[PDB]
Amino acid sequence: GLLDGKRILVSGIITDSSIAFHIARVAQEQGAQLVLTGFDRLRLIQRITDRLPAKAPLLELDVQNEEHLASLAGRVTEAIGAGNKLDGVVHSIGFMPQTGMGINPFFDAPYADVSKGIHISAYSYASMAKALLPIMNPGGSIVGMDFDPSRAMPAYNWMTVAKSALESVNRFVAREAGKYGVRSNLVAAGPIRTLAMSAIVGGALGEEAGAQIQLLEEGWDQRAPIGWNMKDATPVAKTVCALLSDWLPATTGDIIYADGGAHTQLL
Amino acid sequence: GLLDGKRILVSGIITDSSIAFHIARVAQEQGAQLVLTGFDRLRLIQRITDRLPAKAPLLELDVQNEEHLASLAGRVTEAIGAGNKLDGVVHSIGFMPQTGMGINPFFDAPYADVSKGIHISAYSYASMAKALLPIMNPGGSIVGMDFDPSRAMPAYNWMTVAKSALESVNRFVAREAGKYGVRSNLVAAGPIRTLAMSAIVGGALGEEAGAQIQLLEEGWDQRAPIGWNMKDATPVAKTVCALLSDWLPATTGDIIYADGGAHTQLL
Amino acid sequence: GLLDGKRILVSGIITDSSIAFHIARVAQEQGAQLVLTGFDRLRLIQRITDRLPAKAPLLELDVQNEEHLASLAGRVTEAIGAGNKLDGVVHSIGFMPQTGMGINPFFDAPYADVSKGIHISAYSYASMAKALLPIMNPGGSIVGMDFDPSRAMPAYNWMTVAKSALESVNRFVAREAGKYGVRSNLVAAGPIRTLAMSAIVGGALGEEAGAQIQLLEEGWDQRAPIGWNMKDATPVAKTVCALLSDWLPATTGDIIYADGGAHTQLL
Amino acid sequence: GLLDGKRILVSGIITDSSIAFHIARVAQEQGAQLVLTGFDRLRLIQRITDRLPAKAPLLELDVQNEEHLASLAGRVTEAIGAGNKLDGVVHSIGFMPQTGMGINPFFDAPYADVSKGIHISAYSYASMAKALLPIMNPGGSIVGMDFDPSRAMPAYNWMTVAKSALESVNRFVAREAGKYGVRSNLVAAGPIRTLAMSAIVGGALGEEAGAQIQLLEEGWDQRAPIGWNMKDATPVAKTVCALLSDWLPATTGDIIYADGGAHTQLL
Ligand SMILES: NC(=O)C1=CN([C@@H]2O[C@H](COP(=O)(O)OP(=O)(O)OC[C@H]3O[C@@H](n4cnc5c(N)ncnc54)[C@H](O)[C@@H]3O)[C@@H](O)[C@H]2O)C=CC1
Ligand SMILES: NC(=O)C1=CN([C@@H]2O[C@H](COP(=O)(O)OP(=O)(O)OC[C@H]3O[C@@H](n4cnc5c(N)ncnc54)[C@H](O)[C@@H]3O)[C@@H](O)[C@H]2O)C=CC1
Ligand SMILES: NC(=O)C1=CN([C@@H]2O[C@H](COP(=O)(O)OP(=O)(O)OC[C@H]3O[C@@H](n4cnc5c(N)ncnc54)[C@H](O)[C@@H]3O)[C@@H](O)[C@H]2O)C=CC1
Ligand SMILES: NC(=O)C1=CN([C@@H]2O[C@H](COP(=O)(O)OP(=O)(O)OC[C@H]3O[C@@H](n4cnc5c(N)ncnc54)[C@H](O)[C@@H]3O)[C@@H](O)[C@H]2O)C=CC1
Repeated sequence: GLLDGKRILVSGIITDSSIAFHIARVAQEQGAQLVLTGFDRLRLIQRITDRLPAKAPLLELDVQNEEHLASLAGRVTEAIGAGNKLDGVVHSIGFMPQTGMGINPFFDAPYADVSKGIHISAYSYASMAKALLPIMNPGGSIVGMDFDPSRAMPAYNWMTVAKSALESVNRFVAREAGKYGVRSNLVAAGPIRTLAMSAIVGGALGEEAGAQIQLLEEGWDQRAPIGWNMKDATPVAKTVCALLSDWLPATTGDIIYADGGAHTQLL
Repeated sequence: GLLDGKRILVSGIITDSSIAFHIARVAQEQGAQLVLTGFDRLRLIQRITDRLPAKAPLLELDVQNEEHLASLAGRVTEAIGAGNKLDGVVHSIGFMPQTGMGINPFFDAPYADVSKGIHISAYSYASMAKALLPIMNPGGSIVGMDFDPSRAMPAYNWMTVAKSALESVNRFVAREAGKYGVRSNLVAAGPIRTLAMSAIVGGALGEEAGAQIQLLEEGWDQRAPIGWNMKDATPVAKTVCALLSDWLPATTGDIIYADGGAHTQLL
Repeated sequence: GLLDGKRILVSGIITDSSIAFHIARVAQEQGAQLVLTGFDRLRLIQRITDRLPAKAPLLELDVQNEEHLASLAGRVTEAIGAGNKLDGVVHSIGFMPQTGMGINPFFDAPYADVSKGIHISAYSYASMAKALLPIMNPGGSIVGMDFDPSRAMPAYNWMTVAKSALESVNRFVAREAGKYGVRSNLVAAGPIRTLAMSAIVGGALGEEAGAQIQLLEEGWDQRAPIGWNMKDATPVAKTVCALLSDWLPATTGDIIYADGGAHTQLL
Repeated sequence: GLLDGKRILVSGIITDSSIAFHIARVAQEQGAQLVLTGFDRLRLIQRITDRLPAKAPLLELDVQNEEHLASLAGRVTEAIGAGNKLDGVVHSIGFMPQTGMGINPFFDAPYADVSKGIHISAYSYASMAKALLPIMNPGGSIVGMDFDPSRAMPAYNWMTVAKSALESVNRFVAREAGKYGVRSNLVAAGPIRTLAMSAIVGGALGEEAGAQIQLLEEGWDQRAPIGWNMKDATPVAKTVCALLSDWLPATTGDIIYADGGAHTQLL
């Protein structure tokens, strides 16, 4: 298995359509031993993760909670056993208040909302690395989830800004992680029909936002030389596993695009 | 003159070595009528700006102050006269708390500090555009100051992250500004020996941070095919004026590099 | 005038819808004294350039002709007067054989064709700089015309490759030009309905190629936050003049996007 | 094994310090069945490849030889057996005449030399894909070797231009390869001390070129958050294997940086 014997923390499972659910599933299929972290609805997440091919301890982690972070590494050490360290960390956490997205005018997002979004979506990549690098093995890998923010787009608004911040954070995290013999990288995924995405497409953030995202999705598959299946998170999970593996050992502070190649094509 | 008859708001003068001081001076040399905005030390800024080739009304603008922003356009209209609108807006505002920079470990910057930095340095580009676009003429130009954050670097830490955010914000601001027939662009300047920069070089944020920035500056001039004079903000002021002019009329959501060409060269 | 007193060589006029025709016209409107170079059909080009606001000596330059290049600087010196040097050079030259474009399969372009295309479209940027830098003044500016090749696109095929090469060449030209106190930059223009473009849209390189380019043009204006008018080369001519001016004095080895901001927007 | 059962053509072995030698070795260690191609010195290459963990048919391929390419797929089919197709293709071919590199002035490289360099180094990526895609399986992977040309650098001169062309070609190859369910990607490696590199460092292309490359190598390891060992091609071979695998299944027309993360860091 690709991740045989590796111990890997996977954050960001909330439903069985979470990208992190698929990351966790593929990692397990590939021999990894997981510790999961979950935000807020731990009973729900436990029930969801019961469906993973293997049992995995689930730890509460609200990335905005200083104490959760301060206790994180001890709790993980408790879960994987004293003397054992993590080989991988998957950050699959993102949030932006509604005012920072969709048809709420870009200018109308109050900074408190944007800040909370950037906190959860960007800064927490650094928070997590800070918490976990002390308990990571040399040759370890931190992976976060990105959505290519190099160009502006409708609807994603301040979440795109948050991702721009995240990409910058990742480069700094790589500098820190390198001290530990650890890589830090993002996977920039194509659009995936998670519950939230489906809700946006269905107009939850305004009809025009829904229409634009639908157009975005369609254009993505069109541009993607190998196509893009927004209903299938597996290619993205595999890519995350690729980075968690020993097979990209010279790649760090970097972004791997698991988007069907859409970003390399204009039309 | 390049900016003859144009009315332009210039934020960010704090000392006579502020990049915005030079932007204001060059703009005036080029025929622009200025409104200045200043943060906090208005008496100081007035005295500094007395040295500009022309008188310019100075308005208080704390970009974190909602009321300042809410009143901004009325105050500007008051200053330039009812029925007159702005042709240009220069955002030359940046701040990051000390914990977000220098030898304070990257991981040790508390999010409240980072957030304040991103507020002033990134989000305020959107705040300013929100406040001023209603009083900007078609063919207008918003320009913000950038420091190329595409690669991580020592010492600049969360300010680089803030600039990554700013670049993303600028692309969204362009979408909004385009509705007004207004361009929005950043000038990514090479390093300029402002007071703060000199202080960092002198070790104000730690000796190693100072040493790294010094190396950064030296490498910049070396890489720059036309050299880079960190003691001369004029080439950057001119570039900002170029964007404020009618001479880059098809450029928006974009970044103009006024850095000696350093970013185009590896070594 | 923006280019008052500057002496500027403008290559690439072939018809009155040549981007270089508009560059030459705007430069003249802005006070520049021009020397034109023309390829092959000098009688035609003379007649076309008779329409420029001012007379300009026209010199033959086949960029693939070593002797033309070897004699170029002497001929220019002859035209502008001994003791006078150029302040600006505009490279607005591009060609790719039909096999390298349109619906001719990408794989089917014979290398001899591609090579000729890269010769005229990329290498000649270096050839021209080699020929002219000895007769350029400090503070001079070389500008070439680019079409953003960072992402692949239908129909443009090997011309996109040629532009990728050109952008790389420009960065090297900047290193050389910097020795002379000369900047070297590209303007990446949006699509302009030159005769050739109109012919491609009309199906000259295959119906599907025509259909794709039409879609490309439509998407460009849609994405452009300030719109894009493919029938108007003036915004691009102005941008070239901006780079020929003293107003981007710290920009070199670089690309200025005169494309309505289209490249900064995904959708 | 990562590449278990996959049939993969590996071009570009010339010595046991060829990056392709290490790609071939790692691929074999990972279960791949190889067909090798070799240029010119087939007796030498056979003797070199005798050292690979497994036997592999060696086929002559001069990428500038139309007949070699025209016969290539039949010869490969002969070697792997009728009814069997390739799963992977590794392009590890590069050449630039001396005049296009080192201290030979950039402007002094005759186009015939540059063209030959671009032919072998860029166009041949398309030639190889053209030859081999008809005999590649869905889910296949074409990988070429890149050296990040996004910024100009000393000494590499027209080879950097060739790599810029190659990166553009790769994006087009992805469009074609996608029709076959095949990915096309580049690995941008850090500098590797191949024989040629060592010769350049030793001054084979001029002392200043040697000095600059040495500085380049040193800076690379310094910038690389996880360091860079130019004497070790394994991390790059592994990265190529990662792309040949099923583990980056949504990545195409893309560049994977196996450079220690050096390109993500300024200083
Ligand atoms: N769905 C899509 O189209 C794409 C999503 N992404 C990114 O993938 C990552 C995963 O999101 P998805 O799986 O799409 O959605 P999701 O909603 O399944 O996952 C987001 C996760 O973030 C967690 N989260 C929110 N606030 C948190 C906090 N304070 N502390 C800890 N965790 C918190 C949520 O509990 C949830 O598990 C995010 O970074 C997202 O931006 C990237 C590209 C595309
Ligand atoms: N000095 C350098 O090397 C470079 C600086 N820059 C950027 O140029 C811009 C101008 O900075 P400099 O002239 O270098 O330094 P500066 O310190 O002269 O200017 C920064 C300005 O930001 C203003 N500011 C801070 N907080 C504010 C708030 N809450 N509201 C309104 N204004 C506030 C300050 O009053 C000051 O006028 C900044 O965006 C900076 O990041 C960009 C590239 C290089
Ligand atoms: N039309 C468009 O949509 C865009 C064009 N460009 C570029 O702008 C530049 C100008 O082209 P356009 O004005 O569009 O077309 P054009 O056909 O008016 O100009 C191309 C010029 O290249 C010259 N040329 C061709 N072979 C030559 C040789 N061996 N020696 C000297 N000159 C030679 C032609 O004589 C012609 O004057 C080209 O680099 C083109 O790629 C860039 C972006 C968009
Ligand atoms: N050594 C380095 O620092 C780096 C090299 N690369 C690239 O890696 C690839 C492999 O080169 P290296 O292993 O470094 O050197 P190498 O000299 O071992 O390999 C180059 C190969 O190109 C082949 N070649 C040359 N002309 C050919 C033709 N007409 N037909 C077929 N093959 C031909 C040579 O026979 C040789 O096998 C090249 O694309 C090179 O640019 C990329 C990054 C760094």
